[PDB]
This record gives sequence, C-alpha cells and structure tokens, in this order.
Amino acid sequence: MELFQTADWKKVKHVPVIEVLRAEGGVVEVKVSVGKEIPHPNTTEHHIAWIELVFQPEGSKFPYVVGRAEFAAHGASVDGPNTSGVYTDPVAVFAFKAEKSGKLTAFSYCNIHGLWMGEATLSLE
Ligand SMILES: [Fe+2]
Repeated sequence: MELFQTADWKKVKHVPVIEVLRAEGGVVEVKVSVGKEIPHPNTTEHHIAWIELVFQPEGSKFPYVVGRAEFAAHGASVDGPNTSGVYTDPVAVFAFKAEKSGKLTAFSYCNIHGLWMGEATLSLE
C-alpha cells in the first residue's frame, strides 16, 4: 500500500555518505564512505570498487573532479576466494584547497549492485 511510505535499508547500505571534517580558511578535508550505518559486504564475489568526488564551487559554470579512490583488495589469492586476509575498506579522504563554498557530489560503484550517488553542501565557514 503506497499510503504507507518507507525506507530501503539496501539503499542506505550502498549510498556514499559525505562528511566534511574541516574547512577553515579553504583548507578542506572530506571523508566519503559506503556502508557506514549498515555494513556492505567485502568479499571476492561482492564489494564496492571505488568512490569519486566532485566539487562545484558557487559561481562556477562547470564542476571539477576532486579525485578518485580505488579499493583493490577483496580477499582473493592463489588459494581461492576470500583466503588472502587482505580487504580494502571503502572509505576515502579527499584533501583539497577551495576559495568558495559550493556543492559536493560523490559517486560509487558496487560490482553487482550498480552505480550510486550522494550529495552535500560545503560551507567554507
Ligand atoms: Fe552491493
């Protein structure tokens, strides 16, 4: 019944969550993660592959890619899937200089669950 709204935990599990760690004087650090509130698997069969961060300062006609983080290890070795002991967590910190406030957009990818997007505001206060 569409009278009753709800929330999908699977979306929460995949969405890239943006947290501004500092922004004083245009020295900015932004953390992006997937599966913060609700852990996302990291196995050889199922994992988050990367996160990319975009920033568009106000007054700027075009957006700029700030950077991209690949998460390369997911437990595979010559001994089989999930045996290597090495798993890269889908968390990244982007450090950058900025002269103005503006909009952040993050993108991420799961190898079986498609492409994902998230947004937040950067206030240089
Ligand atoms: Fe997934």
